Amino acid sequence: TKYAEGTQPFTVLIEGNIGSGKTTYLNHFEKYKNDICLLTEPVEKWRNVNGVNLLELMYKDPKKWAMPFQSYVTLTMLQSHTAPTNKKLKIMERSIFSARYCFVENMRRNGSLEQGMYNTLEEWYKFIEESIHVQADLIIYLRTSPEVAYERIRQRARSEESCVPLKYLQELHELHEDWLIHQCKVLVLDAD
Amino acid sequence: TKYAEGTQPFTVLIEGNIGSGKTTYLNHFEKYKNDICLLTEPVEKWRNVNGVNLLELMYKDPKKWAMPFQSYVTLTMLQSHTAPTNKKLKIMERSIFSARYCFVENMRRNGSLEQGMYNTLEEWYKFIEESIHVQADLIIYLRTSPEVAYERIRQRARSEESCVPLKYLQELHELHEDWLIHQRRPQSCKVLVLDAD
Repeated sequence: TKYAEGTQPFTVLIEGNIGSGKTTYLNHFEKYKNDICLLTEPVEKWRNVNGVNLLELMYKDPKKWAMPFQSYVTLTMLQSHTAPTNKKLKIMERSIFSARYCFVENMRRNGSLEQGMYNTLEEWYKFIEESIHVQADLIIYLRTSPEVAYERIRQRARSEESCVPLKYLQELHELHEDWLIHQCKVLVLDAD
Repeated sequence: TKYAEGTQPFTVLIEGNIGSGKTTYLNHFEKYKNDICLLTEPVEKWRNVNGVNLLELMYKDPKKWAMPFQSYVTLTMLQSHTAPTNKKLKIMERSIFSARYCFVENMRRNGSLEQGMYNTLEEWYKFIEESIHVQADLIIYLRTSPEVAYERIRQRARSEESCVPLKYLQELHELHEDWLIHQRRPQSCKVLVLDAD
């Protein structure tokens, strides 16, 4: 009855903080393209929504753009979670779950999302749950300490997500921990 | 393959401008409750989103709340469009289509929705189209002139849409007309026009 239900192979979700080495980790699977459906985070979609860079606007003016940005993230995630494939294995960077439990909940906490906007997103999440199939068979948590994550971010000659405070990575770290450690199967890796 | 696909009976959508007499029209069908699934516009949901009145915030500060508001409307409409029922006939006040083609498009035009937010809603609409079955068998257009509607609005008790200016009702009228008469928009399903004078 749910959309995409029974159309998806064994699926693995790569979860981790900003700067936990997810892009790096996923580069290793690229030789296996032909047997593995391999979906990196759709940052490029977020940067170019018919010309508008949602990601930037979100980092620039969070109180105006958090709602639209997260709405869109959620869409692009669903678009991945549901994309048809012939391959026997599917691997995604992040998921609708990280969006809901980490990033959105964090924007609510530090006050960038007003309660009214948050609730709108949350009613959607509830409705998505009932109407779309999001296949999820195993999560690989690339665990790290906020401090180690900060390093990388700044090492990387880089761009958007680039300009985040440590307190923010701390807050995100804790949310990932609440979701992944303190309570499908979770495989924790030390990415230090 | 789409959600709710083949779970829905013959569906009628009541479209019309603000103040076109939809609420009045739909009161006539209330004696038939037992045979007819009857879904009025979920304004009460929009007024109480865990305490927050999106509808008000939207009319007070459109540039901040248009995006969240419409996103929510779209959700509630889908909730109606897909709600299970045993009845042989389903009747909705407005639809996801009026939301997309009239109200959202109008908020883009008068600049309350930024291009960026508009685009987000639009990408959703496209994805909704592909994944969630929206049953629609006949639309009943309660057609009126902006002036008659503006007047009907003025006679009623106050809150919310009351201070919608006539120019706004004009803009909305034309968008409904484009959609349901001039048929400038991608819709299938017969249209039955009624003179709501």
